[PDB]
This record gives sequence, structure tokens and C-alpha cells, in this order.
Amino acid sequence: ALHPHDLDERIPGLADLHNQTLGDPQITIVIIDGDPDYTLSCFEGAEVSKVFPYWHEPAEPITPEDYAAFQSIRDQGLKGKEKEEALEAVIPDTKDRIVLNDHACHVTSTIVGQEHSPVFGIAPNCRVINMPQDAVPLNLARAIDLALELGANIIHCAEILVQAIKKCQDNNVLIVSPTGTLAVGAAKVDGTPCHFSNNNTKEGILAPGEEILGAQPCTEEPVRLTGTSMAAPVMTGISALLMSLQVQQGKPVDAEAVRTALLKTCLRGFVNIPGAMKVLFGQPSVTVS
Repeated sequence: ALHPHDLDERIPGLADLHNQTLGDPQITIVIIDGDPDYTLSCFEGAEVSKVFPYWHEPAEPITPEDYAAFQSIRDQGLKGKEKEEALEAVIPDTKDRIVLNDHACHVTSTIVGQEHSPVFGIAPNCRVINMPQDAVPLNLARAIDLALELGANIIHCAEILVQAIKKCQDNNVLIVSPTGTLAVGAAKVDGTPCHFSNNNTKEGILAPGEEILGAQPCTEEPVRLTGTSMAAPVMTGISALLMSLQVQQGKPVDAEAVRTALLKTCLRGFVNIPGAMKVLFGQPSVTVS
């Protein structure tokens, strides 16, 4: 393991893939989520930039104090109604945007956090564009059309929408989305599916979604979170690494090859980097077909 990663032990083949690539700046990931905090050191040296949807009215920046309030409530481990009442007591008007922006920090750090920082992401060397949505199907469709125009190889999300999704597929662009295109479910620390983890089966893959380490706004201290939307960025990173390797070998980026290699090798099952590598760059067994 030339680049030890938190998930090496939970993801067979990750260390070996990291040994070959940490990503390529010709691979662009567009993240449709909240507004992440680019002052965090995990983004120091990351190829990150923000493109705000121009059709949104800009929202007021959220204070560090508001984030600290949210983070204190999380750190306390407040749960159902207790958590709701506490958020309402202190950040009633900003809690919803904070959830989204907090999620954006975490997801983005999982994908692109720099090695040796508090968050080492799956693909620290890929180009990442955040397209923040916190200022707000139609809107998502508009975001996807913009992401395409921005040069996305991968669009990470969360009738007009159905067509926008098809346009991605028709144009060699991978869509990654959590179950609640590559659908991603969440595995427990031991590889089995989390109970909350939600066509999901047909075109979906399981990945670690429990106790994933990532960044939170306004502080250098990382936090471990659990959910299918914690597992999706892991697959976005893996997918970007596999695309990076296509570029490394002089070959063209092929998003559908990456997607099918991952699915062919619990939904469709747990991510199998070694099997997918064999399909993409080796000599796969006919039995995989």
C-alpha cells in the first residue's frame, strides 16, 4: 500500500488501485450537492472549483456559529425528536441548508481530500467541480445539463429529468446516485447491507456506507457518518480512478465500460475492484458475461 487509505481493509483492491493511480486531472467529477468549505486543509492542493447555478438567487453565507451549533448537536448524539427540537431551538432558519452544505463537505472530501490531510479521498488527483444547490426535478435537470457543458466525466447527484439522465448515458457521462446510471447502496463495516439501504437492484452496487470519514464545515476535525449517500462518493471515486487508468493507458474514457465492469463483477453485490480491473485492463473470464 503506497498510499494507505482508511478504506483499504474494507475494499479489496483499493490499495492496489491506489498504487497505480490517485486520479488524473483529465477526469472531471461534477458534484451536485450543497456548498462545501474550501478553507479546509483537505482541499489544499485539490483541483476543486465551484460553479454556482446562474439561475439561483445567491443565499446569505451561513455563519461559523450556525455550523458550530449543528456540529455540537451531532457530537451530542441527539436522535429523533430530541435532535429536531434542538435544531429548531438554535438554528431554525439555517438547519436545512446546513445539512446540505455539511453533506457537500463530507462527500467532496471523500472523493478528493488530499493525502496526509485529515481526509484522504479516493481520487485526490482528479478535477472536481462543485455545483452548490443550497440557495434553492426541473432544477436537477438544469444542473445536469450544466454539468455536461462543464465537461463532466462523472456527475455525482445527492420527465425533463429522465431525458437529462438519458443524455448523460448517450454522451459517455456516468451518473452516480445513492439508493436512499450507477445506483449505490451502503454496506456495514463488515460488508453486509445496512438495514436502511434502499431498479436499485438491477443497476446498483453496494459499497462501504457506515462510519465513513470526511470533512465538516469550519473545522479541521473530521467526522464519521453513515448512509447510502456516504457510500455513493466512494463509488464515484473508484469510478474516477478506473477512468484515470483508461487515460493513463492512452485509451479513451469509456463510462459505460467502467459501469458495466463494476456491476458484472446487496443489489448487484459488493464492489469488486480486482474483478473490475481484470475486465477493464486484463483478460476476464467469459463467465463474467
